[PDB]
Amino acid sequence: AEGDDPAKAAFDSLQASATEYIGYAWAMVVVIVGATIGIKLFKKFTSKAS
Amino acid sequence: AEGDDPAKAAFDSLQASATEYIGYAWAMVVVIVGATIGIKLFKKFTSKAS
Amino acid sequence: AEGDDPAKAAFDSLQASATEYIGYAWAMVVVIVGATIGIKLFKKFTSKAS
Amino acid sequence: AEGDDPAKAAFDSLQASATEYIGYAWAMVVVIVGATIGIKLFKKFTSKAS
Amino acid sequence: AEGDDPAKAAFDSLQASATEYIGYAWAMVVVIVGATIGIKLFKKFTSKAS
Amino acid sequence: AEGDDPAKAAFDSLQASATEYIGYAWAMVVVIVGATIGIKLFKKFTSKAS
Amino acid sequence: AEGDDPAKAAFDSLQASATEYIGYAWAMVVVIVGATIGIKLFKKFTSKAS
Amino acid sequence: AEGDDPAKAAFDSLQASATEYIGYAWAMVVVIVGATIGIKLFKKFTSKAS
Amino acid sequence: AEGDDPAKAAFDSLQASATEYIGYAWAMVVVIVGATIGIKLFKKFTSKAS
Amino acid sequence: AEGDDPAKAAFDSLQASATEYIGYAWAMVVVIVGATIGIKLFKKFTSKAS
Amino acid sequence: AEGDDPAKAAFDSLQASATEYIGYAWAMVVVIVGATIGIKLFKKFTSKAS
Amino acid sequence: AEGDDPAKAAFDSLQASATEYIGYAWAMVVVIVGATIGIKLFKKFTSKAS
Amino acid sequence: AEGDDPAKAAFDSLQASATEYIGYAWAMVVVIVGATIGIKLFKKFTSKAS
Amino acid sequence: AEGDDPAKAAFDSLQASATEYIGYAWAMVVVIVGATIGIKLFKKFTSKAS
Amino acid sequence: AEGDDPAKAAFDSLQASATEYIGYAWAMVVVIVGATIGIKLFKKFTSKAS
Repeated sequence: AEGDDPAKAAFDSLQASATEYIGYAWAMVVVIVGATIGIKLFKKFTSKAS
Repeated sequence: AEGDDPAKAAFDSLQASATEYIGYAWAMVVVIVGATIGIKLFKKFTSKAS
Repeated sequence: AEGDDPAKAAFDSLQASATEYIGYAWAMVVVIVGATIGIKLFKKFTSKAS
Repeated sequence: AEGDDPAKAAFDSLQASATEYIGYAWAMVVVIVGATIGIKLFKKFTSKAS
Repeated sequence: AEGDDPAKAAFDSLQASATEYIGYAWAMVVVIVGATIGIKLFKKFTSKAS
Repeated sequence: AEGDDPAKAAFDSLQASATEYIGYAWAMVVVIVGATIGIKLFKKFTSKAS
Repeated sequence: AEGDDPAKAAFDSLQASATEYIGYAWAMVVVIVGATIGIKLFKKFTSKAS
Repeated sequence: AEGDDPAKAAFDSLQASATEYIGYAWAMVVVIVGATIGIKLFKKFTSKAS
Repeated sequence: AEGDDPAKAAFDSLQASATEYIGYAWAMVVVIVGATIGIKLFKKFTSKAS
Repeated sequence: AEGDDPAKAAFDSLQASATEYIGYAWAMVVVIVGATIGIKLFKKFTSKAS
Repeated sequence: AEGDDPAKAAFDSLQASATEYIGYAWAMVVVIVGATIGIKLFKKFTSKAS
Repeated sequence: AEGDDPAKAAFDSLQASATEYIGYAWAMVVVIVGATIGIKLFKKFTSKAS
Repeated sequence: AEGDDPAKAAFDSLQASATEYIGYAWAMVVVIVGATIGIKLFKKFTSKAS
Repeated sequence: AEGDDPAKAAFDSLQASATEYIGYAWAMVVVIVGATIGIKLFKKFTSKAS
Repeated sequence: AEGDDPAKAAFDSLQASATEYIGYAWAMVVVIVGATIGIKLFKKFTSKAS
């Protein structure tokens, strides 16, 4: 009871932190995927010309 | 008999505590996996564009 | 003979007690392992997405 | 014998749980694959036009 | 001789028990692997569409 | 009776002390585990990029 | 009481130290992950060319 | 001389007994390892599917 | 010598078992690959029509 | 000198035994790897068809 | 304090080293990617001819 | 009082000595860990190539 | 003081030895990684052909 | 010094062995890649006909 | 003086003996590690095929 309470809260904190890192992962991939959509679009143009 | 009873109960308490920590583990991984599903989804979009 | 009989019985009692504690160990690990099976399952899902 | 019986049952429970998670994995992939079939179909149309 | 005989038998019992737990491990993995074969199959379909 | 009472109390004190040290152990591991969650998160990002 | 106080403080010191080492771990992985993001980016370019 | 002879033989007996227990250890681990080879094999199949 | 002989044989048995599982892996992949050859053949027909 | 000689030889024996077990490990992995080469070959065929 | 200082510096050194290895990774991939850009360019020419 | 003073000082000396040995432990591990960082880096390169 | 000096030097020797073994680890991995770079290069060629 | 010398040599031997296995890996991949070049060549012919 | 001299020499002898046993430990591990390098090499081949 008493010992594990501070630990439980510590875990809540760690989990939230984990959520922040995760948000950043989502954004990073946002950039990578933005890149893939645009470049793939250039190839699309190549096709229109062809 | 008499000596081990308080010990048995103490063990019940410890086991329940263990159950709490375990619930938190399940949630943490819930976040991590949520992250993996979404990011993997971004890659999926890359494929659609390709 | 006579002296060691009460002792033999006392030992039987202690052994049974030991059996109780042992049952609790089995259960505790039941929870820990349940946790490992489920979380490992989340990772499994990550793989399916990947 | 006696000690391992509760453990055996606990394991049966854990295995069934595992089966539930697994059903969910199958469904998740059902959605992902549904997505791949439809999008790939759009590309198919591109071909018909070409 | 005399002392170690009950011990030898006890060990035989423990070993058999161990065999039961082991059978359950084999089954658990049966489910996990069944899952992997089916999901991997969904991905296979994605490929056929592609 | 009379002799063991001061001893019983002394033991209560020692046990409480033990509880303090234990709280500190919980915290220490809080830091170590926080570290493991974050670093493991970095690896997670590596995967998203991959 | 009296004996465990110097010990409690010593433990506080050790925990803080542990926090320093941990900061360094975070940075090290910062470099490793930076590396993974950039190299994975090179592969990305390979794809654009392909 | 005379006193230690019965003791020497007793020791020979004990050593042989020890050899029996040891044979059982070898077998137990035979089962555990058999389990590890088969389960690891299931994972291998997962890979073939992947 | 004497102790390791039963172990050596046990290992021979385990290895053979491993060979069985392996045969099954080969077959499973036989089905998967049969599938890939036929479906890829359908695409081939699409090409003939095109 | 005198006491450790029988021990030295015993150790030589144990080391050789260890060498036998090791040979078996090499073979086991021979089978596992044979499996991986062949199955990976099936995938290779899938590629040729694709 | 005193003990962990030499350790902290040692860690700084190790981290820098890690940075060197990392620079080399970046270069290696520079060559691999240069290769992919040029070869992919040859394929591009094939297309122009087609 | 009088008897324990030389003893107290002797203990101070022993503690300092202990501190020296400890510094060496920190360094030893510095080398081992340096090794792990570099080798793990080689594996990292393997990944970049892959 | 006097007793721990020979010990300190012995430790210096052991640490240096450790450094030698470590150099060998670095080289071993040099070979393994050389292998990975070349083989991965073969796969690269497969891609150029494809 | 004296103890680690036989060990150093043993390590040299192991490293060389490792080099042999590695040569075989290079060859294996030689066959696989030869296969990919030829088959990819067949596809090339398909193109010439088309 | 006089009594401890035979004892000092006896200790020298024991220490040397200890050195022999130690050499054997180094060799044993030589075999175990040789095994690990080769088997790990087989896995490496699996990767090349993959």
